[PDB]
Amino acid sequence: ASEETLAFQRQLNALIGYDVTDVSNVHDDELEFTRRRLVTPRMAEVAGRDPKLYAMHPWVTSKPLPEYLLKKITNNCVFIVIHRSTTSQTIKVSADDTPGTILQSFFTKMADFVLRVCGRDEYLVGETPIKNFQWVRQCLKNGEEIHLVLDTPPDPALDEVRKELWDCDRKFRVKIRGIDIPVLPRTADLTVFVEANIQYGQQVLCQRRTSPKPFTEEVLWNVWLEFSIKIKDLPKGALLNLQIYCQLLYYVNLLLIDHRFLLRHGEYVLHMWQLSFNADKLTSATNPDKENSMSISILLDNYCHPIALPKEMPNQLRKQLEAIIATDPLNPLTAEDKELLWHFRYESLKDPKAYPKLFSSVKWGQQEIVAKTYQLLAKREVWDQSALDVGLTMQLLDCNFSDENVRAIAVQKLESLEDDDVLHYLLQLVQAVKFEPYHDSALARFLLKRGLRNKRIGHFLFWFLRSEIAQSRHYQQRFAVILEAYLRGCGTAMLHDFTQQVQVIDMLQKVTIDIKSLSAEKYDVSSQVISQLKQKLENLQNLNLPQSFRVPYDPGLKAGALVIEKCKVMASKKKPLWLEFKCADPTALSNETIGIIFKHGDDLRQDMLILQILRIMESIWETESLDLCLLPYGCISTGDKIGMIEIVKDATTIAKIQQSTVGNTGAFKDEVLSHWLKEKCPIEEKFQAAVERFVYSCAGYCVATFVLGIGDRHNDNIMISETGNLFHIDFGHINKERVPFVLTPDFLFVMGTSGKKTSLHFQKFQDVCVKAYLALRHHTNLLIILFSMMLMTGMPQLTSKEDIEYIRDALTVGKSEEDAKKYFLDQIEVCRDKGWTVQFNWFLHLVLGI
Ligand SMILES: O=c1cc(N2CCOCC2)oc2c(-c3ccccc3)cccc12
Repeated sequence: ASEETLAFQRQLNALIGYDVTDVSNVHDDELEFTRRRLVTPRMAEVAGRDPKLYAMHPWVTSKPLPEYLLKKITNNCVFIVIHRSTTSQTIKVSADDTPGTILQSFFTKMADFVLRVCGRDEYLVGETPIKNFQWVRQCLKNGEEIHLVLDTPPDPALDEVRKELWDCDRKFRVKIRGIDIPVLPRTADLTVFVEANIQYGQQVLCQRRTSPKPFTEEVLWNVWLEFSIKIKDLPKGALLNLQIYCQLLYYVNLLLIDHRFLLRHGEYVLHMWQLSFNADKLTSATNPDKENSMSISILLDNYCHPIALPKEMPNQLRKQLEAIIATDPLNPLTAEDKELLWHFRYESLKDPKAYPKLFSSVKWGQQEIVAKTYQLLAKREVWDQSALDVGLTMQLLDCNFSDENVRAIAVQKLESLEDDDVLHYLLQLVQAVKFEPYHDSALARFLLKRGLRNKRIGHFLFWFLRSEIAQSRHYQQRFAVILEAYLRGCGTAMLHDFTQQVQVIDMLQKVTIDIKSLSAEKYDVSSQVISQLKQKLENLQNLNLPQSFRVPYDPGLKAGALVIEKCKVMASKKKPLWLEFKCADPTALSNETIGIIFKHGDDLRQDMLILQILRIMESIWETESLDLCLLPYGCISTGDKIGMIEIVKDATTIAKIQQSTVGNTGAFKDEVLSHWLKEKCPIEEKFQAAVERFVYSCAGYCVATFVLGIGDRHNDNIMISETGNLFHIDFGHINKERVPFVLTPDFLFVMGTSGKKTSLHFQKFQDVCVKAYLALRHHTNLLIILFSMMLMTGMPQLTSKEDIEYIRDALTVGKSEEDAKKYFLDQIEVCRDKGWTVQFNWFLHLVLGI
């Protein structure tokens, strides 16, 4: 109430990018209600987290040491280098030593502090073997030395937190007064009607319409729509989905039972959303644009105040039930399916992998059945004792499930995840909040909790939520609330860092878009815009631009001043900015700059989402002991059609390589690529390792790009580094010739296949591909749900079942390893037939605008 907290709220909203306090666009107090109930889990988390380990955010894994890593360590002994002001000595110890033992034994080698990584804010502290430290492992895989500088621990005082019924059997019914819209489309003579639906888990319980009338600024009806489902049957989380067809054009939703288990009555003037299926169609939020959006007026039974108060087998038949429990996640169920599935509730409760199927066979539209379902969840021994399955858990948090308890059990198994895992899945869990029927939920609380309990998670949770608040008006309110609750308990240091980051970004957002303004339809990096570019950075770098700030996609990296010289404007289409900074950390064991790219034009949430499935993929290969050398570079969506991207050093586009050894034409030489790498690394040893890198990097992207359904793209959207690593890029948007994945002649060439014959490295390729293509099939269900969620919360279009199903054909579900093994190796053949065919077509399409 004072001026203190008042100003505090002011800045909080500036970091969120939305005024959470705002109450102009709401028909109830669910938001504020949610802000208050979060205050508890927040404070409860702040108090329970050790200030020390928290301030140092140790990054560890309790997973085994992979086969490819176990291969490098020589008899439980690793070499590390410790630094201290010019002084540098190497000490080899067992991979099982504790960071304390590394110090205790240190003091007794040469005649209070902590071991940090040189150039990064990464501390190796805690009761864990040095082998369980991600950094340590990263160095091993890349075959790099482990240089650590001994300095003083960060004062855990910098993370200080500031001062703090079922008897109304009457049928349900709702009256539609009329829809209103200030202006209508040019093409007149239209017909429209209101379709009122009783939704739940995306399935329709009941449906009613109105008499189709001509389309005009005002279209009254004053018609009562009486449904069938009794008020006693309305389940918590049911939505009254009101829609309008002309084709569906506008839609709006409203929870029938509020956050207090009360019914909904009274008059309502809901401002609808327009349609350009997907997460947005499910939002309870109303459209803020009240001066241009279509509105609708309704009325709910002005009754009293109802309150939904809180609560042997024929062997052969079995074989039938099982055939369902073993059915892929995409194949729907039939009448008999659910009926047969339901009847044997307790028998289907013995196998976890059946829950998704079982719970979707429930008639939530019947109060009786719901009550029984909960009786089932009473004895969850079989579930609570089951081993966590992220795949399965996810399946319960999608659009198909709107029941609190059901979803709550999924969230309940997530609690079992260690910080390392929470980070692999963070993006998808954050996107899953969109399927929650209320703003306050088990999942919303779980993200808050885990964010406040670890700085890394908290860091990415900030950015992920922030991207949705800045771009999504459908969910920003709910997300603005979840963020606030996080910024109110992350500490004063993090609160400060986020400020520096937001500041730097906002200042670079202006340039990025102000520079693109000059020439857009014709890529011509003017000689004047070059001087005008460096010049703008000059104004910013004056004293308003934060000297130092953490790189959003790589929190451990601290960026300093801008190396204005190396900064430029890429001669691309959307004219992105190529910036470079110095590493703010003076203990950095190098001088290399930090490259960051700012682009406008492409939706960077897609790239974000895509790069994340990749991380998961690499992780999956880790379990099956495999390394494909993917390079999922950092990418963060910051706002509408804009964000940053990590810059991979010593890397070039595969097209530019052909456009230099040949020219700006479509004639592609097969030996060009190899000639490039050879002259890049004269040292035979490097070239010998660079060629093998390609073999793996190339294979790795071929499988991932295929399963994801994005293997067919131009040559310019693909890169290779001077170390031989090939990696795809720019995932903005993605009768004729087609190809499964890019495996051009110049690639095969570098593998030995100078023509259409087998080779040494080439055989290694096919061996690794198939090998990785199988490692992913073991996680078919996990990929299905991910690919499925990604399309519902990452694609502007109204993706359908046909869209998701592709993932099922790519993974060849229902087949044996043999059939699948050959299937993949044949796709590799489809590429051997096209050769340069496809690439040449992409050249005619993009370059020649044909
Ligand atoms: O999204 C993108 C990611 C990248 N990357 C990935 C990380 O390392 C640096 C290159 O590069 C892009 C380029 C580009 C810049 C310089 C040279 C060639 C191409 C043009 C347009 C979009 C992207």
